[PDB]
Amino acid sequence: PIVQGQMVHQAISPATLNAWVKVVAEKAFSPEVIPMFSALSEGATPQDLNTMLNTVGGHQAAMQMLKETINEEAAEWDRLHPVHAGPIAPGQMREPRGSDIAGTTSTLQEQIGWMTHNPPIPVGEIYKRWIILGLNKIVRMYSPTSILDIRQGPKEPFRDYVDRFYKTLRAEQASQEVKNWMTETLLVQNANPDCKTILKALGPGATLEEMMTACQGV
Amino acid sequence: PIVQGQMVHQAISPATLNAWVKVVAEKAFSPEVIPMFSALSEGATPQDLNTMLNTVGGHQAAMQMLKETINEEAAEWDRLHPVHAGPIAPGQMREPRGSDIAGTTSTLQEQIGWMTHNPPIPVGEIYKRWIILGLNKIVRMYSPTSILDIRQGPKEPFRDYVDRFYKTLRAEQASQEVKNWMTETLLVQNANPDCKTILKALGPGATLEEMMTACQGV
Amino acid sequence: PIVQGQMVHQAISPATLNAWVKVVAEKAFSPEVIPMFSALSEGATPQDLNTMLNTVGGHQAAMQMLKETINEEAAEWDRLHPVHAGPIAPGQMREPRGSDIAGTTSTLQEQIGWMTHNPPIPVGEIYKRWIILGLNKIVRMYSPTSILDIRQGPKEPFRDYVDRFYKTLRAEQASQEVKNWMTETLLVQNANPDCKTILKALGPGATLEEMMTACQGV
Amino acid sequence: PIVQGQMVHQAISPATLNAWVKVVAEKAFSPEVIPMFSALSEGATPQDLNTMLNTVGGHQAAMQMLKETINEEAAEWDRLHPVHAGPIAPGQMREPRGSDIAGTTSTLQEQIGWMTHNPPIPVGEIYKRWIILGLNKIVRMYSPTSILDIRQGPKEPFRDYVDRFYKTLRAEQASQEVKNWMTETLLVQNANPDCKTILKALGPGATLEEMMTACQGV
Amino acid sequence: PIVQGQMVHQAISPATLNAWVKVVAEKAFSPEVIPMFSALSEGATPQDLNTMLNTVGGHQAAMQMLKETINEEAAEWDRLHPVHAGPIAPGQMREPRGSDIAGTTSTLQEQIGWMTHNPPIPVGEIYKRWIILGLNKIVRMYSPTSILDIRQGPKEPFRDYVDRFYKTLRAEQASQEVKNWMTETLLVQNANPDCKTILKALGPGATLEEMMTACQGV
Amino acid sequence: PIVQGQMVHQAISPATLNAWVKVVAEKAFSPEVIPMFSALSEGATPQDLNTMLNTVGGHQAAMQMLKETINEEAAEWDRLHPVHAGPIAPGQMREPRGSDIAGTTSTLQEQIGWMTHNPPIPVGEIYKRWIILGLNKIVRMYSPTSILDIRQGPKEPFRDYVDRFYKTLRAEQASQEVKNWMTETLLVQNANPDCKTILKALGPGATLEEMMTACQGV
Ligand SMILES: [Cl-]
Ligand SMILES: [Cl-]
Ligand SMILES: [Cl-]
Ligand SMILES: [Cl-]
Ligand SMILES: [Cl-]
Ligand SMILES: [Cl-]
Ligand SMILES: [Cl-]
Ligand SMILES: [Cl-]
Ligand SMILES: [Cl-]
Ligand SMILES: [Cl-]
Ligand SMILES: [Cl-]
Ligand SMILES: [Cl-]
Ligand SMILES: [Cl-]
Ligand SMILES: [Cl-]
Ligand SMILES: [Cl-]
Ligand SMILES: [Cl-]
Ligand SMILES: [Cl-]
Ligand SMILES: [Cl-]
Ligand SMILES: [Cl-]
Ligand SMILES: [Cl-]
Ligand SMILES: [Cl-]
Ligand SMILES: [Cl-]
Ligand SMILES: [Cl-]
Ligand SMILES: [Cl-]
Ligand SMILES: [Cl-]
Ligand SMILES: [Cl-]
Ligand SMILES: [Cl-]
Ligand SMILES: [Cl-]
Ligand SMILES: [Cl-]
Ligand SMILES: [Cl-]
Ligand SMILES: [Cl-]
Ligand SMILES: [Cl-]
Ligand SMILES: [Cl-]
Ligand SMILES: [Cl-]
Ligand SMILES: [Cl-]
Ligand SMILES: [Cl-]
Ligand SMILES: [Cl-]
Ligand SMILES: [Cl-]
Ligand SMILES: [Cl-]
Ligand SMILES: [Cl-]
Ligand SMILES: [Cl-]
Ligand SMILES: [Cl-]
Repeated sequence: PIVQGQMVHQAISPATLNAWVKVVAEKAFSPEVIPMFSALSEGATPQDLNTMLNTVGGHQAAMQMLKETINEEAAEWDRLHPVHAGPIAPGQMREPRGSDIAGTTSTLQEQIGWMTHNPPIPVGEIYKRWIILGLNKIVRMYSPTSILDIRQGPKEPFRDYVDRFYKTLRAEQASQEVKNWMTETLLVQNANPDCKTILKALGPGATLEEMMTACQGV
Repeated sequence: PIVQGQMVHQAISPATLNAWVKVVAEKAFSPEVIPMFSALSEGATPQDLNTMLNTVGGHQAAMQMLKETINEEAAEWDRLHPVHAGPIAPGQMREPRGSDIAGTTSTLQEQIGWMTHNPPIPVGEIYKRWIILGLNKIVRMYSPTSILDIRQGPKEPFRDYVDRFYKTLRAEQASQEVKNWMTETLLVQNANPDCKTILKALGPGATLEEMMTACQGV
Repeated sequence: PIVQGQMVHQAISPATLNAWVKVVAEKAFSPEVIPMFSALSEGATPQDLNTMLNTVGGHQAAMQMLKETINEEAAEWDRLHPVHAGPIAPGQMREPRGSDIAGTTSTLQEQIGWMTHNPPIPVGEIYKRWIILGLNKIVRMYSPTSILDIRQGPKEPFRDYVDRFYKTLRAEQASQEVKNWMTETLLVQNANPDCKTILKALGPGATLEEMMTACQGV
Repeated sequence: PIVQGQMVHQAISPATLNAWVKVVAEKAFSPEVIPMFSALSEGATPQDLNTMLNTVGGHQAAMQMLKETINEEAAEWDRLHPVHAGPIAPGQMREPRGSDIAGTTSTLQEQIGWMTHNPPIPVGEIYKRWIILGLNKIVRMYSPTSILDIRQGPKEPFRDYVDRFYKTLRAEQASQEVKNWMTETLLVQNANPDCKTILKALGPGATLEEMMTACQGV
Repeated sequence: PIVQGQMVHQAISPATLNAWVKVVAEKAFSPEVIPMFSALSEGATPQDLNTMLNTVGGHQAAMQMLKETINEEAAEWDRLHPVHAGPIAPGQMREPRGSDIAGTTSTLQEQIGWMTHNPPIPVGEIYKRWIILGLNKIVRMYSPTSILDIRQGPKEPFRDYVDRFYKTLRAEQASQEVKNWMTETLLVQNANPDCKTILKALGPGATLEEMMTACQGV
Repeated sequence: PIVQGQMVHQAISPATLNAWVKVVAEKAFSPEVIPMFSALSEGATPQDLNTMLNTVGGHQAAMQMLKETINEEAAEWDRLHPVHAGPIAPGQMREPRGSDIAGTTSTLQEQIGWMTHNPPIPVGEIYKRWIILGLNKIVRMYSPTSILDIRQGPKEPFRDYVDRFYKTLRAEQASQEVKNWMTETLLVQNANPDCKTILKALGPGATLEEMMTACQGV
């Protein structure tokens, strides 16, 4: 990663590596893996990001899908940033291609140069953007449950049902307004009859705290 | 977090991440989780705080309630800080909205800029304030016991009873004067008959050390 | 904690937090917990000290007694340092109250300002003084044994007896001269008959090394 | 490793050493070992690289093959960089031989001098290049499976088959275009009859996400 | 500990504390504990040394003997450094007493001042000297074996016998010349008959490598 | 260890100590222990080296042989560097003796002074040289196998045989040309009949990769 105020390079730490390998080995592609990844790659160069992706053993289907997604994003970047012919001037550096952002056709020195330029070309945050896009696709694809099948059991405490519901919902990754609708309709629509009666008596604009309060002892 | 005297940014450490994930996995929403959180987020940007909140897998009902609370606090902040139209002057930066404090509509650079300004706009401590507010609500809601039901057993050592009583009391989170009353009335009112007689003989203005001393061998 | 020679602030480390939580969970209130605490809070602000105290889950009776002790010390400090009315001058800062030293009515910036002033107002070491006072009271109260009941067994090696004796003695926390008397009288007075005869033959001014040497093979 | 902007030397850390020893002891020569190695040797001198290679106990056949490969690369470097006779001028340093890059005939000071020169002679990245070349040969040789023998089972979920296929493929280390052909032909050619029919119905230019989607419930 | 070239103070680290507590809990008073202690207290102030000594729970007999030894050394220091009456001059600091070196009557600031003075008064290394003296006494006293009782078994490999012999010898802590004599006489004098014959045939001035070589297959 | 470009002293770290103690406790005197030692003592003073050697509990026969070797090297150094009488000039420091390099008759300040002088007297790397010499002698002496007794089993895969062969060879520590001969003759001479026939058919100048390839399926 790159960390008076001058930005300087730093090798990826063994604690970062062990934490990334560990969370991938433990939690596969549960949603919380994506912020953890984002947490462990703060300020990372494309080289660091490729380092974390390549240290993943197994799950090579998902890693291959991630490669496909990264290639699509690189191709779109190339389409929106046509390269200019000519000798790079002294005091300047070439503008990056899609593969330069992905770290496969650029050196570490070129990445450092882009990231510390005035103004900065943040190839690290762009690449991380693409990676997180692909990770979202994988987390969505590998989710075992659908939000339409989360129904509260006849004896299931309301808290556990809400836990399952919002876990699945987080895996869905639909737009914010769509999730507003799902919370607005399915959560009460799929509760068990007693709690469902109580929640109907609560009212349309009910917060989650009020709903969980109403069905506590129930 | 942000840490000559000039304040500088720093990526959240793997030891911080592992400690937060670990304490959430172990202790759920026991009261001591809240200072631990506050301990691990010292000087955190809103990005760091969102990082710790998002790495929590499971307990998605509580995380959703936390989202609701944060939204209420953001709306109140917007109501008390009406935004001003106009171009941001060179040498200044825009004043944050509620969602800018919550880190969802502001960059890391804008957060750093607010936090290191003269005078400082401490969006990190404000956001942490809101988060801790929501965490207090969750700890209160998930507490299994009520302070009115803590009664000393006929053979229960006074120390264990006081432990249960003040644990539950800490979970209650009532105002200071209300807790003064609960200590003033319930603790002796709910002791077992022998210890209760001794404590009555102690006197109204008895400290906890005196009370535990009086019922030691008893 | 606060650490060219200029003193600068630092967030409490996850290794410090985990070590404190761990030693409290393991050893409860054995005497060695108090230096360990003092070890982990070197240069701590009142905020850091409150952080370590608040992360303790359970033992809420002892934590409540600690709160009482801290309140007494704060009240005495207020009685010996009467506050002065008037506007704080530019280039100065208000003198702290008892609750400001305890960190409950002062900001982190005010604590830093007092601790780095010329001359320094060491609110951190004062607060730690009060805390260690209360911890000593708790360690004394929770000790299971009394120094008058430590008697060497008929077959008990002298080393084990001395270990028990000085462990209990350390828990007693009596004044230095009182402990001089206890070592002077009880240790030989409570030895088993054979070792007791040998130690009587040693002489009044016998060191511990000589005494343990004399009853080795015995 | 070597890490204002001035590059400075640093001893290899115990966390790096323990991580390298650990991953070699655990994963032998699975492909992911090579990026991990590259991760733990960022900015390493030839001395650091030899340190990591020499700490490997066992697998001495592979370590010997690695020695052979490094010797070949050193001999080629010597053939392409003929040495020049004459006294090294004040303000200059000798140009390295193959064995100087491999760290066996050069001091740590000479390596530091080459790596921090203007312009730099990056003996560390050259040596790491050779080492990774040999590691690739070993990973290829020790792979238990061939890509032509990966066939989907009659009841095997398509995800598991793709996992095995791309794992083996990663071990193959063939050129990019050859792997394009293998993905293009073998993956569907070796699927089970039902999934194979579906994938044939998908079309020639099918991405992995589409293929795995089509054979999900199947 | 105290660590441009200016010496600066530093709080004792949790890794140091945990390592010291761990080695004391594991190895009691085996000889290797003393260098480990010396290793973990490099550059320590008397406050740090007292911190490590006080964190030891149990073994209070040995800790009490250590207190006695430290008191003797402090009294001797006071006898050889008579204090001078008079006001301490501006730009100077008082000369330390024995108890000031032991850290019980001196502040951390006074210790820092002595240790960083020109010329330095190294109270930390003096105190560590006294402590290591007492630790040597304890290791000597608690050793279970005597060097005169180490005899090679009739079937015991010579290597194991030499291991026991030099372990016990290290616990003896006799002067260098005395240990020269013990190696010179006892080692062969106490070997088993066959090895003893071989070693007699070796010659008087035999090194340990030659002796262990001669009785290898034997 | 000693680490703008100015070299500065540093206390040996608890992670270094724990790693050294751990690897000695685990692997005894396998060859890989020697580079690990060299890894953990990078830039070490003689004090640090003596610290690591002294923390080894047990194996006191080997530690005693190491002492003998270090004494021989010190005596040779004294024979080749005769000391000069006279007062050390202001701005200079005395030239070290053999025992000064071994750290037993020199202070830490004198070692630091030699190591940071212009030009440098590298007592740390000299002492480490002697230590590694003695460690090589011990690893050679304690090796359980001889290279002439490594014979491939009738059903033993060629890879395992080569592993045993080069492990033993590494323990032999013969000169480079001698090991060239051992690889040249014994490896094929001691293979099992079938593999031996294949390797004979390969040719005299066969690399290890070719040999292991030829006897793979065999
Ligand atoms: Cl994995
Ligand atoms: Cl999965
Ligand atoms: Cl890779
Ligand atoms: Cl851009
Ligand atoms: Cl952009
Ligand atoms: Cl579910
Ligand atoms: Cl419920
Ligand atoms: Cl969780
Ligand atoms: Cl819970
Ligand atoms: Cl998230
Ligand atoms: Cl404000
Ligand atoms: Cl505010
Ligand atoms: Cl309870
Ligand atoms: Cl009790
Ligand atoms: Cl606890
Ligand atoms: Cl307790
Ligand atoms: Cl709290
Ligand atoms: Cl004061
Ligand atoms: Cl004061
Ligand atoms: Cl007892
Ligand atoms: Cl005894
Ligand atoms: Cl291994
Ligand atoms: Cl293998
Ligand atoms: Cl080696
Ligand atoms: Cl070059
Ligand atoms: Cl090159
Ligand atoms: Cl397979
Ligand atoms: Cl599937
Ligand atoms: Cl202990
Ligand atoms: Cl013991
Ligand atoms: Cl103490
Ligand atoms: Cl002195
Ligand atoms: Cl002195
Ligand atoms: Cl023995
Ligand atoms: Cl033997
Ligand atoms: Cl050992
Ligand atoms: Cl061994
Ligand atoms: Cl020693
Ligand atoms: Cl020299
Ligand atoms: Cl030399
Ligand atoms: Cl073997
Ligand atoms: Cl094979």
